[PDB]
Amino acid sequence: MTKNQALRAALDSGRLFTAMAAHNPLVAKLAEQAGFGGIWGSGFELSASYAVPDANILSMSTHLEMMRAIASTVSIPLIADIDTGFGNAVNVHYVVPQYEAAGASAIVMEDKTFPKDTQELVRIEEFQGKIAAATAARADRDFVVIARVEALIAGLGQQEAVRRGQAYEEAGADAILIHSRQKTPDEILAFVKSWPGKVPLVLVPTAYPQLTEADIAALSKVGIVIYGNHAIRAAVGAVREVFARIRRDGGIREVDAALPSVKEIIELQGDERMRAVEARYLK
Amino acid sequence: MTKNQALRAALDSGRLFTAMAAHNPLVAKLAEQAGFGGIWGSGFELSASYAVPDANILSMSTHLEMMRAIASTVSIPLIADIDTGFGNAVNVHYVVPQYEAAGASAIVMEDKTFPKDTQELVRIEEFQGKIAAATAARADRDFVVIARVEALIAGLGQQEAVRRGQAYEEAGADAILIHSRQKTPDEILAFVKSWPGKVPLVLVPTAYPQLTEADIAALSKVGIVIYGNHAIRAAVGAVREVFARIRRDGGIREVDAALPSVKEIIELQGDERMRAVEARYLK
Amino acid sequence: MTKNQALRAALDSGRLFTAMAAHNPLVAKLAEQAGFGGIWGSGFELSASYAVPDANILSMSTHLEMMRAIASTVSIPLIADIDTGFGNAVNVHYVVPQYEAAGASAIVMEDKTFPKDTQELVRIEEFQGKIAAATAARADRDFVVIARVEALIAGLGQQEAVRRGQAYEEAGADAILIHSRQKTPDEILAFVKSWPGKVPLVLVPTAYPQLTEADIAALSKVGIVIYGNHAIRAAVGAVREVFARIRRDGGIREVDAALPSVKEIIELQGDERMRAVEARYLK
Amino acid sequence: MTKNQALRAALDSGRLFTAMAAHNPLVAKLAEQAGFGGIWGSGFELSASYAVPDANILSMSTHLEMMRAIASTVSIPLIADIDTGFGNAVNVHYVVPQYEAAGASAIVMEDKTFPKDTQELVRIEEFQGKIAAATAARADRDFVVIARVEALIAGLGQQEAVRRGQAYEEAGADAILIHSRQKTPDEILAFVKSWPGKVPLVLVPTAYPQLTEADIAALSKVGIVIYGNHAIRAAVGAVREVFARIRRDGGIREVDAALPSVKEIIELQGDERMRAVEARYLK
Ligand SMILES: O[C@@H]1[C@@H](O)[C@@H](O)OC[C@H]1O
Ligand SMILES: O[C@@H]1[C@@H](O)[C@@H](O)OC[C@H]1O
Ligand SMILES: O[C@@H]1[C@@H](O)[C@@H](O)OC[C@H]1O
Ligand SMILES: O[C@@H]1[C@@H](O)[C@@H](O)OC[C@H]1O
Ligand SMILES: O=C([O-])C(=O)[O-]
Ligand SMILES: O=C([O-])C(=O)[O-]
Ligand SMILES: O=C([O-])C(=O)[O-]
Ligand SMILES: O=C([O-])C(=O)[O-]
Ligand SMILES: [Cl-]
Ligand SMILES: [Cl-]
Ligand SMILES: [Cl-]
Ligand SMILES: [Cl-]
Ligand SMILES: [Mg+2]
Ligand SMILES: [Mg+2]
Ligand SMILES: [Mg+2]
Ligand SMILES: [Mg+2]
Ligand code: NA
Ligand code: NA
Ligand code: NA
Ligand code: NA
Repeated sequence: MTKNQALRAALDSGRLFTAMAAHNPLVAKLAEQAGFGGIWGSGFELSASYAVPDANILSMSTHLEMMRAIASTVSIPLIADIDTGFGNAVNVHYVVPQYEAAGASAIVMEDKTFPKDTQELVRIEEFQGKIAAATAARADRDFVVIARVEALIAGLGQQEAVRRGQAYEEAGADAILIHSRQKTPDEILAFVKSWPGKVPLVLVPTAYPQLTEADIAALSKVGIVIYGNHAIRAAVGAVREVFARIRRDGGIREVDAALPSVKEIIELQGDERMRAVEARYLK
Repeated sequence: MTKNQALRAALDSGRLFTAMAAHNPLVAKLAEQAGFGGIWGSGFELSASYAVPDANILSMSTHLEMMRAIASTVSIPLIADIDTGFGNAVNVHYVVPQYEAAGASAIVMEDKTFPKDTQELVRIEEFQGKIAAATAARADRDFVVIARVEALIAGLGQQEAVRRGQAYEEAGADAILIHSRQKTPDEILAFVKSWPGKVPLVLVPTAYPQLTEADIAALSKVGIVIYGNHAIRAAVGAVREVFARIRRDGGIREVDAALPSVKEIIELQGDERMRAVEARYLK
Repeated sequence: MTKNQALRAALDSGRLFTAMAAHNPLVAKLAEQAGFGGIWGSGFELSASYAVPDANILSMSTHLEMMRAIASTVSIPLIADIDTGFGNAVNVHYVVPQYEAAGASAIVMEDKTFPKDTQELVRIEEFQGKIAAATAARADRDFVVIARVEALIAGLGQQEAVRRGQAYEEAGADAILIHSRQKTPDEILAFVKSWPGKVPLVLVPTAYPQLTEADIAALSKVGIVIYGNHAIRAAVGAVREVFARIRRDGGIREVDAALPSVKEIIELQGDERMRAVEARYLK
Repeated sequence: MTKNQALRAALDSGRLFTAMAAHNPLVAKLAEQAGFGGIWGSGFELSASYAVPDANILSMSTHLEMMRAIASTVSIPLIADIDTGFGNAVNVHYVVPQYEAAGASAIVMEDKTFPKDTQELVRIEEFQGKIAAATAARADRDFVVIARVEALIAGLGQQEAVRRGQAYEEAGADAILIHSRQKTPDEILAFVKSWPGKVPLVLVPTAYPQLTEADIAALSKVGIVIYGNHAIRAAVGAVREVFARIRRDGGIREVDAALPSVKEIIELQGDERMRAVEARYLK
């Protein structure tokens, strides 16, 4: 079963699929080993690892090559964040095939205008055209196109958010990712209740840690839950703490015992496989 | 004062310079903020972040571009690990100028043969030629060339290790990095005592957490101490733990409070600077 | 004298500076050897060499790395085509320092909106902000910022074209590149006559081969003439012809004599330098 | 029929397959349009386009990404030059899957030692192990592994050249590429006559333009003829000539008529396809 079939099977079966953010292949491997359903190739986490704002500063190829390296490391589906498609429908058309060829099983594209000005969203018809270009360019029909509706964030209201969602589904979107920045999950939950479309919803509840997977499973219309930036946050917290301890203690004497050993990193690099290759082919 | 002058000033002054491993620019920024003297652009940490063995599997350009991204983020000197120079003296000659142009203040090159066979080290004269090619290719004489002696690891003994160190210094090496895999730091300390050369020594005491910076400062001949892989180890430990907690709890309800906030990552991405640029130029 | 000083000296002296398009470093080296004043790092020629449309399909990093490779090969100034700045003023701010660090002595940025819709140009004030962000981000004040006015191409008329030119110069543009698609050079020449600003003009007269350098030197207000796509055209013509001859003749028997020899390519690769490095450092 | 099946079908059918060198996708497209059977992703042509010696100076990723861009442009098989495998059998194992995933239908790997010293070839058994690692790592059994024997160039004689060829075929090589630097094709033809193996031979007769395809078809044992560097030579000759004419004439007045038009380059960039995408999806 291909990774694309696996993703599709999850969406079609009604199971709740979980995806975790990853800013490099090692983190993606740890996510797979932890049991998540898929990897989220987050633009926010990649730009954060590079210490640059998440505002289309990183090159498209830096993200695309990272997607390729992650997909060649894990056996679970990869969902790629392609922001606004790096341009208009023509750019979308040329970019989607490269993400599919890099091994991603899905892309997430949002309806925000690019670049930011001093409208917040692109016209409904313009975005429908971008979604249609994405589904036209894919080679494997199992490849998934997810349209991200930013109407709530833009402060446009629930009625406009549902209208865009329905228009994107009409254009060929396989799932709709709806996002909220409200303090409470009231807004998001009201959208889910009102959602009239046939395709599944995708939530990124980073702003609402109180919404557990059990709470989300209770929402039959949601097919995917994404943990949007927890890997980079976990890494920053531990690195910052270990660096401060080394500088306070003037060394690694107290900190070494608590860290994973060098041998554990070498195993995560796939040393066992390398050992078999060396044993059978280094002659 | 340029980063290269800063590094040189540290070596020449007699202060003990500390450098921390970094596998991406964010980690490098956290190292700078923590107070380390320099960043170590570790090939072991970069290959580990890609989940591939540290055996010249990653492309030279993947490491070189990472060095460029780290140097454009931090204000402290960057020491680049270039393994065996990606070839012979001709390759060294073409590669060193690219690392210098990427912003690194020093390179570390070791005398192991490449690629591994089924001798362990290259001939003394061959390596002298590689060091000479490195110092000939550098543009800024302040740029530092560090020769890494692997004779102890190769099991060749102390006398051969000192002989190579002296031969590399004669060829132009600005510092000698000596490494041991022995369980106890006895071997390393005996080498330091016996070292007759004029240039400073560089230690990577990952195998001896008991050797503190105070213990190393007591070794007048050592000018640099490098923490070789603690960033990737710290990151792996926290990521693996947070991923397991999310999967055990079926969500981020218990884990979110402990993590650095999204706002802290956005500040680390340099949002303040981005805010000034937006305020003054988005019109 | 730095490449940036060289460019500046040309602009300030009143000499007419010539720049030739190059899609790779070899072509750039041939341009230098032929005697041109500078290299034009054409987005049209790079996208053509990749067989993709010149419509922001290539990644910014593919062009930036090509600029780096060209600047490390030639000793004459490189003028980089950065299209619309890969975004708004914030993107311009983050991108310009990378082009300067790659070795380019100037960038050319145009006032077209990106991406294309189904207004043609961005507002005058928005572009002024992008030019100001570019000149604020440069480190070396000798680095040159050239603003390309597309008002004539957009069919907006001469009065609006001059107004934008003056507004961009007010925002800090060091030169104004004005372009025409009219069949005859009447439109372009009328703009030059009317130009009231103090900075030099830049012409890309690809559409008017009848306008010679002597004709352009006669235009005191023009400081740079760029040959926009002749390298890729020359290469396509000869390659296509040699390929057809080989397939017609069933071999290279008739064609080999006319081609430059393998020895000539090896010299262009800088074999002599490589021979000195081998002789002095391979030991 | 996949590109790999197409290549295999050519080798198995007994037809003589022709492959032309290409240093970028545009040249590769022109080769396809001219009628060649396949593209040769020459390391010599790519390093020449970058104005650097063909001595493993370019990064492996620079060549691999170029292979990816060429394969996504042409519909005919691509044969990738991977030099000595970028290391030993372990490196070969990690590299081959990346070339296959980039779209190449075959790789060519030679038995020279890397890097050059002050033996010329690696031991027969070491190379057999590298070939075995290559055929073990490929996913599609149709993917072709070509072993290049440099024994004649090394001055080791015909008997040793045939012995290596047979040993590499025993290790799994699908074809043997044999090369000569002798002035006359006597040496090469004698090798072909003596060749006792079952797999086809591959010739790169750049040094013998007198050996036509008809002469090679007459050699039943040769299954592929590669034109090794004619694209870069043709391009250099025309570019150098057009640049000299522009500088002599002080303009493009005399040269423009002879060049392919801008409209022809735009068609080669695939503008027609872009026009359909714009018409159907830009809304
Ligand atoms: O080879 C893969 C292994 O590394 C892991 O990810 O589990 C599934 C496999 O297909
Ligand atoms: O701009 C730099 C700042 O970001 C930090 O790293 O401290 C020193 C500065 O030069
Ligand atoms: O080294 C350079 C040489 O290669 C050429 O381009 O002419 C000027 C020099 O600075
Ligand atoms: O789409 C391809 C076309 O562009 C050309 O190369 O011929 C064969 C096709 O498969
Ligand atoms: O980048 C992300 O993680 C996102 O878009 O949610
Ligand atoms: O890669 C490293 O960190 C090293 O070489 O010590
Ligand atoms: O790309 C070019 O050559 C241009 O913009 O003129
Ligand atoms: O690089 C080449 O073209 C070769 O190896 O023949
Ligand atoms: Cl990372
Ligand atoms: Cl990374
Ligand atoms: Cl090219
Ligand atoms: Cl190229
Ligand atoms: Mg994102
Ligand atoms: Mg290392
Ligand atoms: Mg352009
Ligand atoms: Mg080659
Ligand atoms: Na990263
Ligand atoms: Na990394
Ligand atoms: Na090119
Ligand atoms: Na090229």
